[PDB]
Parts: sequence; C-alpha cells; structure tokens
Amino acid sequence: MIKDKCFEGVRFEQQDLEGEQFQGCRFIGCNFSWLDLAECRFVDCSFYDRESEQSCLLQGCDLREASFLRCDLTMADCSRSQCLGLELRDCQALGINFSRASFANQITVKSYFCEAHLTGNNFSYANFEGCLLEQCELSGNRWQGANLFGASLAGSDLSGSEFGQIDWASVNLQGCDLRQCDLPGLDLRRVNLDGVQINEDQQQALLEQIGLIVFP
Amino acid sequence: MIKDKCFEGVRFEQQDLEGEQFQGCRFIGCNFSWLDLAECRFVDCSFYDRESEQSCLLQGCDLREASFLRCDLTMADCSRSQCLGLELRDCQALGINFSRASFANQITVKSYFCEAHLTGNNFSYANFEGCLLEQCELSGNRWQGANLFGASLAGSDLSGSEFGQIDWASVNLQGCDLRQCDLPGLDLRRVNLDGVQINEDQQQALLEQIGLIVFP
Repeated sequence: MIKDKCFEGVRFEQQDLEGEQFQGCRFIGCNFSWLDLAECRFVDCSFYDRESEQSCLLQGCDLREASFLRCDLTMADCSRSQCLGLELRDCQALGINFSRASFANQITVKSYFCEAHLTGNNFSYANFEGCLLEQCELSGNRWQGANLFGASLAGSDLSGSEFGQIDWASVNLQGCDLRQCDLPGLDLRRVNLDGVQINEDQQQALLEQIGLIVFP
Repeated sequence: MIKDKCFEGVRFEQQDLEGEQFQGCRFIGCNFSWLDLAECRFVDCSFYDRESEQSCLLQGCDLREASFLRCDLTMADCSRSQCLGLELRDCQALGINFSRASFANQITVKSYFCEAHLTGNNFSYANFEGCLLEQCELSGNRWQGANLFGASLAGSDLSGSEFGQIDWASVNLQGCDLRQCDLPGLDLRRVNLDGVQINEDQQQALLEQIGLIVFP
C-alpha cells in the first residue's frame, strides 16, 4: 500500500510497483510505459498536473484487471495497452488516449460477463479510434468530442451515457444498451441499430429525425 | 328521384340520368360509360349482381362531385373517369378499377380543402395504379391487396385505414396521416415517411421492424 505520496518525473521500473496498491497519490510527468500493471489498484490518484498540463505515460502497459477508481487520468497515454478486464470507474479522463489498446477478445464468446468495465467517467475528447469495446460495461460515461471512428461498441452497455453529436455512422452499435442516452442526430436510415435497446421515451426523437410527426 | 328500380343490361344515355338522384336501385350489367354523372347522387344502390358476378361499366364518366353512399360498387370499372370532388362513403368496392382516373389536380394548390372524399369503403383488391390521390380524405378504408403502384397519396388523410401488407415503397406517402393504421412490414430504411403523422403507440412496431428492442 502506497499512500499519499508525490512522484515527480519518475520513470517507474517493474519492481517499484509489483502488485502494488496506490491511494491518494500524485504522479506528475511519470512514465509507467511497458510495465506489467495487471491487478494494480489506484484510488483517488492524480496522473495529470493541472497547472503545468503534464500528463503520465502508460503506453504498452499490461492493464489487464487493473483498477482505477476516482482518478484524474486527464491526457494519459494508454495507447497499445492490454485492457481486458480493465476497470475504470468515476475517473476524470478528458483526452485519454487508447489508440491501439486491446479491450475485447477478437474471439468474442457471448455471455453476461463483461470484457471490461469503464463506468461513470468523463471521456470527453478521448481517442478510442479503432478500438474493440465489445461486450463491455460502458454506462454513465461522458463522450463529447471523443474519437470513436471505426470503433465497435457491439454488445456493450452504454446506458446513461452522454454522447453529444457523435459520428454515429462510423461506430458499430449493434446489440448496445442505449437506454437513458441522448442520441442527437442519430439517423435510422444511415445507422444499423439491430439488437439495440431503447426506452419508449427515446422513440420520438429518432422518428422525428427522419421527418415523422408524432402525436400522443 | 328514381327509387327502388331494377335495371338489367341497360346501356344508359345522358337524358336517362341528367342531374338525377337514385335511391335503392339495382343495376345489373349496366353501361354508364362516357356519360356526365357530375353531381349525380346514388344512395343504397347495387351495381354488382352477387349470383352472376355481373358488374357495371363507368369508363370515362365525369364523376366530378358525384356521391355514392352505401352502394355496392364491387368490380365496377371506373377507369379513365374524372373524379375531382367525388364522394364515396361506406361503399362495398372490392376490386373497383380506377386506373387512369383523375382525382387531385396537378395544379395542387395546398390547403385544408380535400380534392375528393373516399371514406369507410372496402377497397380490397382495388386498382388505383397511377392515381393522384393527393390532398384527399381517404380515411377508414380497407385496402388489402389493392394495387397502389405508382400512385401518390401525398398529403392525404388515411387514418383508421386497414392496409394489410402493401408494397409501401411504390406509393408516395409523404405528408399522409397514417394515425390508427396497422402498418405491417413498413420499413423506415426503405420508405420515405417525410411529414407523415403517427401516434405514439405506432412507434414500437416501426422500430422493431429494423431490429430495435423497445422497453418501458
């Protein structure tokens, strides 16, 4: 357990953080890249220095079944990380980069077990370009300005997310739970929504988008 | 007023029915073709013999502002007829033929005044191929197996209609009131529904058609 410690400009080695739990820690411009962070736990930790805008590097990290809870991961570089079983909950993640990060197994074996759990996060202006976020728990996130181009969210729970005006046509939504989501500009004629779950109060916006006039 | 009269195999001339009103009359294999029936009025009349299956011919008739109320117009040939202002209310009209009949004017000056009133009729297996049924009152009709190929119902009121499974993509439905209609097999990815009016309770069936799962 590493508690209430400040690390500045530190390039972490594997033995520094092997199986370690971090609580209340601050990482300023630290480099964790290509380390095995599997099953690590970070709670109430900051990885972004607000005054200097320094971010941390976690490129190519094994993040499998790692857990981040209420952390500031603003501008964190998680590109090329292994993220199967990653848990990110209630984290500030503005601009987080997951380009080339693997989440779901290409051999998706359909069940009610989630392949990852990213809930309650701010993912505004994040980069999930090309990512396979299939059969994941992804509810309660904010996604405004996020790059989801060529990504797949197939089979995922997105309920209660705030998307803003996403390029809906470039992301696979098949089988998603989109209940209690704003879906502005989503066009049924242009976007495949097979297996998609919505509430009855979401119907009217979708149908009006294609020119229907809905009455009580 | 001509009342309770039977006409067998009569080829009608203009003098016979000029500005005339018919009640409770029977017409068995009669020819009205090419006559001016404008503003003529038929109430509780039969134009179809149910044993012999003899129908009447009304090809190229002026039917402008004519009215047929509770008439049996089964298999009537009304092709090439003029029909601006025609009123058919509550008629049995299985297999009626309106091909090449003119309803709405192409000089379609948009208002809340209907070009024609056809309500409460059985139009099952009718032929309205090519017809301009635009800005018309067309409610409460049954249309099962009707040919609506190349027709326009644009701007018309079809509410309370029973359609069965019509070739939805070959008929113009823009601006139509489709409230209280069962709309089976209507696919919003393939059918322009711009300006169409539906009730809230019709949304689920349209959405389910394209793969969505609607919950309370």
